[PDB]
Amino acid sequence: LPNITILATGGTIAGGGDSATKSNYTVGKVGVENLVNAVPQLKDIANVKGEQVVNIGSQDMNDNVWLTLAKKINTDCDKTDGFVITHGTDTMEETAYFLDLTVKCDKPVVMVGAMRPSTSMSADGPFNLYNAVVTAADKASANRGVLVVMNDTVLDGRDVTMTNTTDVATFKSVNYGPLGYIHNGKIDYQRTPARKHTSDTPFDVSKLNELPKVGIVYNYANASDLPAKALVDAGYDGIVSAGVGNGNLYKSVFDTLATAAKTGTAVVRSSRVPTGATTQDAEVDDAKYGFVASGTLNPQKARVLLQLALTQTKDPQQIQQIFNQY
Amino acid sequence: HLPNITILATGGTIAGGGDSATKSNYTVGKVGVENLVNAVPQLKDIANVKGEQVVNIGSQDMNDNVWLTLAKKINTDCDKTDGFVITHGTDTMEETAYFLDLTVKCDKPVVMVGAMRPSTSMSADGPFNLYNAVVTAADKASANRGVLVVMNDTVLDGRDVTMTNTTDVATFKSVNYGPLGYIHNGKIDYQRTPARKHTSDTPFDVSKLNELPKVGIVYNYANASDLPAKALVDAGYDGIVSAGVGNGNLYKSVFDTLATAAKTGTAVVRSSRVPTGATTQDAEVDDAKYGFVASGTLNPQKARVLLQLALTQTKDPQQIQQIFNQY
Amino acid sequence: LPNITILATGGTIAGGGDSATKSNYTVGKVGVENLVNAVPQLKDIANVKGEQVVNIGSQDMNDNVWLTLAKKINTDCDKTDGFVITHGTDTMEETAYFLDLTVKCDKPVVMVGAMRPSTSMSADGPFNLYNAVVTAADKASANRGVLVVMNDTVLDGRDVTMTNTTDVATFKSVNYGPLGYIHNGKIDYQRTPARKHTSDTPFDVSKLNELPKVGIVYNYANASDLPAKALVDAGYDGIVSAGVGNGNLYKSVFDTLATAAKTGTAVVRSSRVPTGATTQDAEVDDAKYGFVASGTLNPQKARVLLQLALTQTKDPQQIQQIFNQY
Amino acid sequence: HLPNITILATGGTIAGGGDSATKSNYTVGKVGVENLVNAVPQLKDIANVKGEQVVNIGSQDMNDNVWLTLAKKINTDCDKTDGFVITHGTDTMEETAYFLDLTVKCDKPVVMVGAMRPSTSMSADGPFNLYNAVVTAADKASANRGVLVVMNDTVLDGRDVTMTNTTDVATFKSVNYGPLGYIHNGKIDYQRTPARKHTSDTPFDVSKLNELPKVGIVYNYANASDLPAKALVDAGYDGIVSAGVGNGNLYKSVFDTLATAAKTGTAVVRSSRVPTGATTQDAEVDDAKYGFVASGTLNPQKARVLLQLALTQTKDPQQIQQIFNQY
Repeated sequence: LPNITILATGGTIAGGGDSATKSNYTVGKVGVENLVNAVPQLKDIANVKGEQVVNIGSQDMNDNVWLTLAKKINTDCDKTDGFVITHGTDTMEETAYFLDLTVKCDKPVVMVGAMRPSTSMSADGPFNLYNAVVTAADKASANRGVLVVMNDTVLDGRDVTMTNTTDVATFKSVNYGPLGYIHNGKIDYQRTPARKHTSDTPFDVSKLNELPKVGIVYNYANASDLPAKALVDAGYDGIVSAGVGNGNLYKSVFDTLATAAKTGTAVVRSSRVPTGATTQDAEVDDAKYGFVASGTLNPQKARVLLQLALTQTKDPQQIQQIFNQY
Repeated sequence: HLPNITILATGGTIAGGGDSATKSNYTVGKVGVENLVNAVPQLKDIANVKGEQVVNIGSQDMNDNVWLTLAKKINTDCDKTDGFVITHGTDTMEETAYFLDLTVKCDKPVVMVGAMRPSTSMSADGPFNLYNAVVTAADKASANRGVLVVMNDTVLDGRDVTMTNTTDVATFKSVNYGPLGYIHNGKIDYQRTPARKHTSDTPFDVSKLNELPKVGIVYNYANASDLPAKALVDAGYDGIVSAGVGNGNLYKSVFDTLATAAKTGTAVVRSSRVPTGATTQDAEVDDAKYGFVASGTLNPQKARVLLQLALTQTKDPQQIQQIFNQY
Repeated sequence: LPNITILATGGTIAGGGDSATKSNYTVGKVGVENLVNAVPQLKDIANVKGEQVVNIGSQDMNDNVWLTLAKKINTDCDKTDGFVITHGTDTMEETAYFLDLTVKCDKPVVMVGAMRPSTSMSADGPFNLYNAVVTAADKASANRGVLVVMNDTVLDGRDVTMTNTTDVATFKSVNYGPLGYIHNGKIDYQRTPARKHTSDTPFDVSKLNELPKVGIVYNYANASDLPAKALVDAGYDGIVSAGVGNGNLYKSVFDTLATAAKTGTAVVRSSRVPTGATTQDAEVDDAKYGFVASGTLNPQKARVLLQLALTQTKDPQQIQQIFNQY
Repeated sequence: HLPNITILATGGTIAGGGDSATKSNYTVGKVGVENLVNAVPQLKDIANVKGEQVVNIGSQDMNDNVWLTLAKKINTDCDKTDGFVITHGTDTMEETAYFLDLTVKCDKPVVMVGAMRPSTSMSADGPFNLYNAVVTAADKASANRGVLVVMNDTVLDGRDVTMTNTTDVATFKSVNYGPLGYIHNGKIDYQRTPARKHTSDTPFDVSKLNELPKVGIVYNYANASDLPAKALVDAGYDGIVSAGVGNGNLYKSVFDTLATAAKTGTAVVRSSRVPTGATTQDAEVDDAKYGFVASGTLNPQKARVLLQLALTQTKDPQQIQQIFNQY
């Protein structure tokens, strides 16, 4: 049996309600030890070692946790055959993409969560954990980048996102589809992500204890410029725009971000629309404003890649080339 | 013997052009309503069409003043026509549609339409979209359904309709509760109507209003700044909508700022950046303890529309939560 | 607390394998009392009684069980406040539509199953059954036709279909959307079906012991006319065509069906395409041939309505009017 | 300095038309490949296009003869051109695409295209679909991805592509594993390629083949007749595909007819009427005991293509299962 390390961070998968009958819950109260021997069947497919990194709801995920995870994985790579990270669902898709760019281990790294409390009727977390361990154990999972395993599906860390606030089936790679499906402890892989990931990216966080400051502003009818201005006034390194339609900006936001970009703030146009690329060549002259188009990266994904691009360059053309390769 | 249909034009890519039929480049102010209407001569087989230019903007620059002008016009002119079609940019068409759905007192058909391809592009979607919009507005079965959006041969209620994709001609969907009807051969089979209260069944009356309460939206993500939320509180915003993570959760620092603002009277609505599903009561956030409101299926930009209108009526969070359960 | 009757028919919800972590299972050997006390929380929301009607896999569902179920619901309507029917997934969409057309009882009738057997890790059956009893107990559920409740969702019996072979979230109302979502035992209903159902249909099976014979033929490139001919030779009352695209037929199948319709066989054009109407006024002049256009009914749903239509009329124009109203 | 691109025309609504732009009615494959081309002058900006008419039929009448003809012509003319577009009806485009995906030995781009609206209708999709199909066939990056379908600005692999909606312009989706890339402003960002073996990586050779093994499809449902199954068996079909219920299950009487056929030599594949997901092994059916093959993600019309070609190599059920695990 392969050795698999579980790195725990908290989440609904470690968290419970007063009741199985009721929807209410508190996040990340169970330790990884307790999580693992609640699924005795993991012992049939791996030798599982648990380590607790942090124990938070993922709605409070942060750069320090990210840097701890990436360095822990890169250091401990030769000690184990694969990793599974137990994590809250709310921001699993951001951590997954961060790790997808910063992990240099080409062994399987699999993230997993639960949409129901571990005390709830028909709790999803047990079988999710089991399938995550199946994926991390499968020799075919290597060299695919950092993965998310939810609802019997293996999803790439770059495309995966949430489709629904509560559904057990919420995690989907909404633009390019999944990599494979898990049935009876076996995976039929038919896809791998063509974007460069893991050991094929320049991003190296081994000596970083903080990341560039990147905030996200929303566009909508009558949008205030005050959020954008607040990030500019604090000296943020970059701003991501959650654009309306194909990455478009409300006029007051457009003005503020055009000004910021002139003074060297990196600006990435993404979209609040859940699927499709924010393209070049549409209504915005990105060349002229010094903006970057996010492509299929949603706002929170574009934040991950922009924070990391800014560790290598402040140059908008070079950042755009980063957004075309990773 | 054909219905009288008014077109209220606001601009949008439907009225927009670039220099090549086969390059994506375009701008939005290009074609007036007269020229828009005359380019689809098949309209005169189904309706007597009159066109009025209300504004001419990209809907990325839609704003409270345009909403108020459109509601008051539709309400004032209800008796002069059999139905209304509004040409509009796609980017914020879902927000305008919900604003009209809550403030229009006319129960004749109001249908919104736009185009995901410019008028000059090969296989331009705007002509057939506008034709189907006029079909919808002329169908007496369209009445009493609220304000509608018609795109890609589908009839969508103004509450649930939203964009699913940045560029796809099929992007407009009612992602939580489905469409009202599909259009085939100029006929509609309706199998649904929205249960939530709309148009003449709301208390929202903008007839005397010249501005709306100030509501901002803040995004949640890992390591989110509280600076956007703090800037809105410092500017005296009447309400703030949180685009939460998962089931409407907030990053700790955002949470701390909004819990403080709610104590001082700021209306706070928790919604979700996740494109489908309710932001529910009775999950991780004790809304009754902080004075917060859960948005239900209303996404952040929709939640903004209803909160602005709620704040014309009340400042009490229990009353705003009741509005969010009924409209 | 309301009185809820569980009419059990078998299915995966009552199905079991040899391991929590192997996909193998069988149906048809586990009784309703086992399901009811796998969900002790039911006692918090209802006074439940279980009756075993049959114990089958729904792949073997048939006209006799349909007739049994409609009669029993219609007969026992006064004895309870609502019904839940436990049922296999595979043909749940057929039974739900039959009962939507034939039940005259004014109380909630809710169907439920499970995509994982009762023995699996993270079995979906217990919370589905709890949510189905919440649904049947909800006064707001009345007057909405026969319902299916799967994965925290209330689906109408006409539109509901399977979208995926294995996904717990497979059940969707793919053309018109769900009626309501369930969270913390509460439903927010925002829709009701416009098509006529239950006590508003002329279908009455109270004394029928069989149903007219209606079979389904599939269309594809180089399709054999031998399936269609085998139904015609056997004197079938009706044939449903799973059409290509918008209800189209391969030349040989069309010829066999145009002939059958001239002898008085009823022919409904439906589509193998899983969403969208088979329309009138496309490539097939239905009036010229004596054919009926299924609208949004998929082939197996079209068979349900065609069987019931033939209990009243053999007339093509009258059958089309039934396909326009139910 | 432009690629040479060959258009092979087969008919389909992308060629012919209704009496009207306003009305839904139409007749299929009445325009020659030549109308098609001249109808899109911008093709000359991106390629040197030459058209040949192979057949001129509605794709609801696609057949084994057209498949053989197409595969042989593409394998013959591979050396003469830089890539192929095939204009085809929508209705069975997904079966011809998998067929060519398994039989074409040319690793130059082969892209299939159609139109969900008649050539004569308002906002016809056929022109820009054809532009995009030519863009795909011209893009050096499209080589070695197997046979493609290009519809609604999306590049789809031949194996997974299928119809999702009877009439929507956006009906074509790779419903299990997603598209290979999206087309904007005439450029494609490929992020995927299919891992299943195709074109020159398959043993299927139709070059000397004037017919295919007989494979029929049977439908399952509540109270399913065994008479369709019995009929194909009586006619000594080489293969039967079951469109099963749920995860490839069969009605008792169909099960028993197909069990009996498999024990005497007939190749039996369980597929599913359910539009997504695999028909798996190790569910309710002991496939090894009955001599059945599980179709995986192949829907019944797709499973028929693969079973016919497998039967040109082998009759052995464990060998057909190996082909169903590999292509």
